[PDB]
Amino acid sequence: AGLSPLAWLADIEQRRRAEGLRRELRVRPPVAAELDLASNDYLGLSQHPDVLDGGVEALRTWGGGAGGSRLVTGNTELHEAFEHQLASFLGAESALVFSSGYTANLGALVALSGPGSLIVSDALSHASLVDACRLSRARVVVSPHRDVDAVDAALAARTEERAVVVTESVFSADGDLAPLRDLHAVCRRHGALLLVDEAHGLGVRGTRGQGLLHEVGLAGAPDIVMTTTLSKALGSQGGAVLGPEAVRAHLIDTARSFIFDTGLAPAAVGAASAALRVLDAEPQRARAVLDRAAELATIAGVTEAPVSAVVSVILGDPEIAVGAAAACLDRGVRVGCFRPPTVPAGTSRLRLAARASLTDDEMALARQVLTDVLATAR
Amino acid sequence: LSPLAWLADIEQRRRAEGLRRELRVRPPVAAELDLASNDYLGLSQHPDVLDGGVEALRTWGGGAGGSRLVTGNTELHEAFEHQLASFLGAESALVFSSGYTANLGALVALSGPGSLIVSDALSHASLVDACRLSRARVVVSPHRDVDAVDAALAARTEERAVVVTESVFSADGDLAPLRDLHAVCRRHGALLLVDEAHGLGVRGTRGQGLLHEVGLAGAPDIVMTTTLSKALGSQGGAVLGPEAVRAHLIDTARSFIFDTGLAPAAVGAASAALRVLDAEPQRARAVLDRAAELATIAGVTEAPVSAVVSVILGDPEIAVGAAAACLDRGVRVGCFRPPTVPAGTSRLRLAARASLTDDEMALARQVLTDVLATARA
Repeated sequence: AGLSPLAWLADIEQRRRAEGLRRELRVRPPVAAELDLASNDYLGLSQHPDVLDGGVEALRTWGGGAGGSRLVTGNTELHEAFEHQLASFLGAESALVFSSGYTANLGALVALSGPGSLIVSDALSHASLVDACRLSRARVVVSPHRDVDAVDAALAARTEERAVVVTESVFSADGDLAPLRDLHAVCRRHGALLLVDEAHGLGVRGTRGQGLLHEVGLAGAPDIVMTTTLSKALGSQGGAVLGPEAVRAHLIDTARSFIFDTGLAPAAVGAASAALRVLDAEPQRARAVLDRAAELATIAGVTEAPVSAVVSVILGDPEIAVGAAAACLDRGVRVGCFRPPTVPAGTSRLRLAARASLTDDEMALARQVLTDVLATAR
Repeated sequence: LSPLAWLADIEQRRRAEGLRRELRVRPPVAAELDLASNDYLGLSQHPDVLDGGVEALRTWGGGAGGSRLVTGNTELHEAFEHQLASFLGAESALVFSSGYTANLGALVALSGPGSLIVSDALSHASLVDACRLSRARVVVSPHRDVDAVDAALAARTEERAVVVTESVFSADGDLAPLRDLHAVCRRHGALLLVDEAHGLGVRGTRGQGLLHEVGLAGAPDIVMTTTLSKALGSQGGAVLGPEAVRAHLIDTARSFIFDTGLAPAAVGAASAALRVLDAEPQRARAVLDRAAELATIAGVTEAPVSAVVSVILGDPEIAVGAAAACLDRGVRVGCFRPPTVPAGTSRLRLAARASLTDDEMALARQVLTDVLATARA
């Protein structure tokens, strides 16, 4: 009877189901029956033939895994060729790929802050960045959403020499845009570093999909470090940290989620290298995902044009919000559903994620389904 | 200029002390005999493993497309999880993007505030990071000290307690006293969490891990973590245990929910490797044999219990020189110095692989005998 030490998991499940928060998995078949407006495969590249070719060619050339840490034997010519390709596309001096976006965020923020330093964090930050702040062992100040003045005051009063301001370029919570130039003006005045996660800007912002930093003209600044994922626009798996040449050499030397991980599979690096090749050659994809989002905003009754791929549809009640998500699926459309604790109380919503590859008949099914489901929920 | 100019001062201090890491670049045709990778079964470049990855890539695409809690959970993910749990003798399995996020997700989600973690002093970095993230009260126990764990559990004020250890420790390659530890957890009502990244494919008569080997597979009070990137030649992590544990991690583990979920190519690769190991249990026995063979070469007196042989040189610069003299003669070996290993214990690491041939061993015998006899004069 080793029942006691795991019996508390049952009480947590009762309480989670009591508040209607218990998350479960659905299982997706290879040929999907239902239109997907819930993934973050923004450019449709996960199943593009070129992307299939890149992963397979890497896989046959290099194997199924890196074989070990990049600090021992896992660093291939493929890894460094992609790092050059990504950095050049993004306008950065250097790039370093991690096994995932989550470990890229842990690795970058922890190694550039650390004990005795200050981190200024946005209150709506992605969980990967909140965990990083906990792991850095730095002193952490959390500012109101996109409150540049709050950032200014926190930096001006710090006794710590080194400070990192952390933010998303395109926020995963709401899809709004970070005030990158203002935030950066505050950092340089205070000698602080600016860390920017462009997981939702890459492939989406910029006229050629190069991210919000590039778009606002901050790409390559000596005091800006960028993180991104390879699993959204670039259709693959992995994380990446980008910035000055010294940052890469620092992460190799001290970032714990880089040294003591096995490092990104070749097939994922090959896949993402092809996907970046397609984006570079078909930059209209970054514009189509923004266009489809706008149509999704109009459909959903959102009056202001979306600046990012994902549309938020504030239903305002959790059971109503979940109810709408379930009715869409039954009608052939898989949509995203955020309820507390993900969003504040009373702001339960659907997320409609645009993809560059959406066709006109698929949008008419989105018009048909979302209109009917939302008009009932309304 | 200001906020990153401090990195140059860190580069000066690190390089002056000879600890500065750099990344070397590997060609598709390796130039050297490789004794530093943890591809224990040689399955990363195996034809079936390559096929399983290519087939997963063509059927499903290059990535999962999102977190498994939204649209990334494929039939392939859940088929490999069933395949793995059956092989391991566990009730359930859940695969992560890496062994590192598996360790964060399982330990943090099963401890949390108001709980107690008893951690082994030689714990892997992914385990150290988890304790920092759990916000539990963390007691670090002396290495494999069952009595200290018992006393720590006996005096605690927290109702829920997790004793965390690796089955095969990454530091030294020794084995955890799992049967003794589990009796103590049972006496005090604690959960036993075991990271089997270096036991999978290595311990057990069929490579099923140390937990399986000692007869503790499937226990209601044992949670297991492992990686898919060592023996199974791929990418990913996995947490295994009772069904309620999988359901809990899906519901609360942040490094599961808010990561994108393992690429199909990695799952297909790993499912193919698990098939070859299942069909070739001799691959597990062979890595211990090759390790023993490497131990005799190196002058190590006790037979290895894991794949990687430690060769203690007690001098940092000597260890660095020995690895360089090995590399220059065509052999890649591991090189560890403080603060990575304890002070006074700078060493080489020689990782055995099931796919090592007797001719590669003859080159290791000649080069290691020559370098080591020079380094221990």
